[PDB]
Amino acid sequence: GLIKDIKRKAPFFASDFYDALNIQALSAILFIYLATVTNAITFGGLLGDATDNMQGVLESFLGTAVSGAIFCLFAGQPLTILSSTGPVLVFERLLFNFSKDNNFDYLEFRLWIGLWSAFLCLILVATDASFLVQYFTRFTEEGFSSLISFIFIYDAFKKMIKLADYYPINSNFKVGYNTLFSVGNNCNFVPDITLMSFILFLGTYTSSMALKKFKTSPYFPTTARKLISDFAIILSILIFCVIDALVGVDTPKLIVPWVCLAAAIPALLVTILIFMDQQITAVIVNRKEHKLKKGAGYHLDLFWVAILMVICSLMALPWYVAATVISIAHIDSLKMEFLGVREQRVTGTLVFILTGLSVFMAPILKFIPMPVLYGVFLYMGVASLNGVQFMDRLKLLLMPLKHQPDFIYLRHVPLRRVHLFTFLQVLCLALLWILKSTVAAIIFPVMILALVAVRKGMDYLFSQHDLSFLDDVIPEK
Amino acid sequence: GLIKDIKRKAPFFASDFYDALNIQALSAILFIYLATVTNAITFGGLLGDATDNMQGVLESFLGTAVSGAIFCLFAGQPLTILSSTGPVLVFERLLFNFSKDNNFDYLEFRLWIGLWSAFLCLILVATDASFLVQYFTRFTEEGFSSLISFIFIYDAFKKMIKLADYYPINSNFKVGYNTLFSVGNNCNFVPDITLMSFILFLGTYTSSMALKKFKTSPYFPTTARKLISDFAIILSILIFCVIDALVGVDTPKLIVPWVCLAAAIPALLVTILIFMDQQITAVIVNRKEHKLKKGAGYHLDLFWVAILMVICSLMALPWYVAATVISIAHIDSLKMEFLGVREQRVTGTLVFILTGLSVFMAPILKFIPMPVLYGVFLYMGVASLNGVQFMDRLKLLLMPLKHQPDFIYLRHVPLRRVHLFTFLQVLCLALLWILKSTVAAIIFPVMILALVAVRKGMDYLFSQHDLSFLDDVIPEK
Repeated sequence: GLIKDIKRKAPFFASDFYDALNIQALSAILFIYLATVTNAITFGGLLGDATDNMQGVLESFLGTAVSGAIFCLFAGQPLTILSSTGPVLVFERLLFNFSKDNNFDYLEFRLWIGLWSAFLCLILVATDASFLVQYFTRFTEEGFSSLISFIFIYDAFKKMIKLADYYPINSNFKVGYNTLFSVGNNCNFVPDITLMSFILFLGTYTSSMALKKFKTSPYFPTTARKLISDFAIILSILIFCVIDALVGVDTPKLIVPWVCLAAAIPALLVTILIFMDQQITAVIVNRKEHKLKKGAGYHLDLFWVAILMVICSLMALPWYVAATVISIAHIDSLKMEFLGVREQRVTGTLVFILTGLSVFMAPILKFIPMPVLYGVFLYMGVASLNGVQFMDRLKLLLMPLKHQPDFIYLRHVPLRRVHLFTFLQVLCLALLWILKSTVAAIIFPVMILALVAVRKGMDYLFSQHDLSFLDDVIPEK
Repeated sequence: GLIKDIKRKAPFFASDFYDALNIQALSAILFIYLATVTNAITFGGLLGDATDNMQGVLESFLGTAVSGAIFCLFAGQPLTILSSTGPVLVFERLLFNFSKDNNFDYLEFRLWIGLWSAFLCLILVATDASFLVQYFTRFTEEGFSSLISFIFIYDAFKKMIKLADYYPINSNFKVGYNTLFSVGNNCNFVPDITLMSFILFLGTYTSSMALKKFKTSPYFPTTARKLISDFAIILSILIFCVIDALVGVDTPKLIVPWVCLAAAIPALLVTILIFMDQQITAVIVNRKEHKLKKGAGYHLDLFWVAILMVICSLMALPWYVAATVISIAHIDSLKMEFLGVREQRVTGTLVFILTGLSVFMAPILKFIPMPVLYGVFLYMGVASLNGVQFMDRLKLLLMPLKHQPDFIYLRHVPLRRVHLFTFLQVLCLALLWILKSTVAAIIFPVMILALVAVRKGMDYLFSQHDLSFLDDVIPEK
């Protein structure tokens, strides 16, 4: 079982905490704190349909406070961050309407939804959770990484067109006094927030992507160039924090404070997706490209999420599976120069402690504008697909032929097969995009099992292949 | 005289017009048309203090219509563009106040100001106009090129802080009906133009500088990449033209339609600066870096500006000396790949014909926003100091030492002298900056003769020098 997994993760606990005093370890904490407290508040409104008051503190903060805290001590590379996700949210919209017809119970119904689903998860940690060596082999693991990035980028722009529809421009001026507002007439709609917002938003993407490319620019000293190429995101929030302060217009800103066996069959459903989400939020984090790691825990974290599932279910707290875009944005920061990454254990868990400090003099977090935080979402989206192999060939359709690729000797004669392979890979994303639009994400791995099905169709046209995992840069000499 | 100069410029007239059918020759016309009709309208307001009605057409358009037209047929590399400039404008503020105490004559006084100044210019074309080989030798000709660029960039930002002070933000909202405007109360000041304006302005600089750097990016076909890297500026105006159209807020936009001998001594003054402006707006355009040119006319253009001086003086039209930033932005466009530039004669003179077409269905030029045209000023400012030598060393103070310079063997042992030389060159710009602030630009070459004076002070610390002209890239092998 997980005893063979906990045996190799055990002799590293003292080696990690004394590896966490570096300066850039401070960078990733207050960055991802700003990401997580944004990702907490942006789902607290969406989940705020069902669970309305229930406490003198909003439960989505205290939920993600303890759930990552007990996780990211050590959980089999705890570089991953637990938070809430897409499919669990849309399921609870369904389950609230499935319990809107008064099946005697709603929240206590969710208990026996949550309790037996952990029990099914405790059977799955006992039997086997290992699908790596024949299912997720370098196709449809970028093919999901490069699709959940495209949703998270598209979720960024959607959260501002909703902002633009909440702050509508009058678009009729230069005359003067004809747009008085007053239960009034003709002018009950705001000016000049949304035009300010796209300055901050497009700025802090163009700022943050500039200071990361600043690392190669020679026009500053090197040992300070590394210090600015790692504090890049946080002061890009600070620069546009005070530009919001100088320009006296406001904006949205952060503001922080028979029953049982019928509950078996939806617990049969949620233990599928929470299981299936955990692997693909792990196999992209494992990622042999991220060189010189110090362990790979697949069972105990899946055992860890079952432990926190019953304490979240008992206290009416939302179920929390590992992240996919924030974790690959986490471990972007924690790396030297390639020469390995890290194994920092406190940076993964200080971010939940500072999340646990709910107020932390909340006026110090009140004058951060909300649209600058959508920009650092769009930076984490675009930078999440940096090192994937699939983008290096989707930008090869547009690349004319008399140019240089990377790998040698095995696809230089089938040049046309490259253009055929990625077009097949682009083709399956369009299926998964439009099935995400309908109600088919609650059955979540059906866009993964059908996604890995065409990997078996690839076996009918076979040759030598460097289209396989554990092999990213090969010098051959 | 100029007979030896007109003798070599004569055997090229038929060679130029048949050299003007290329596609990128169309690019530079409608770009610089948009620059010149902006530079006409932006001085027509400033000169609009004195000459108020005087015609059913604004005289600043028809002024720059004919004055570049008869010039840029052929005038000794007519790549330069005539327009109005700084020092002539501030002189006419002085002369209007010098004639505000009713010295019997204002406009007809300017006749005998203009007429004898041309007569003094006709003596100076007869005697000698050749100061090259001992005064403007690669120091203080970048030293003026890299200073008039810094004024033109600083003039761009100043024209929007004036725009921001004309459209002031209320900066007090989210409540609602407390800011009614009504001879009213508390709300007689506009919203949401100036926040729109900095989107267009910073955008069309970041857009235009991106599409010029697009030329090296492989992710598009090459023979279309050259077509987009030369239409870069004009459609960057078009892209942000329609973004202004979609976003329904307006902005400022383009909207086009005893006496004699006392007049000797100011005509003694203006024939200094108009003479002195012409050389430094020519020696930066001559520029042996711009390889493989086909002539160098120094006398006949100075004879040409005297011809148009009397027709401008007779019709009450402003005096028009050659440009310094637009001309180096002109000949940026007209170049192949380095491999020479051009000798196009119609592109320099079609731009005044289209300027001469004043209306040209002026509603087709009415919905171009004025703040996108300040952006293409700031692009022409920053790109004017591209190839200067002085910026390549002012960005060497910030460059730490274990790095690569360009030239070999003569300043690699005096590394410290490089840091001393440019600091001396930075020092004289600060003198010229603060003397430009006071009333010392009307005596304009006193910041040039004192500028070339420290070139003689350089002779006391002499060695071998590659700090000299006609020598820019040297392979030495």
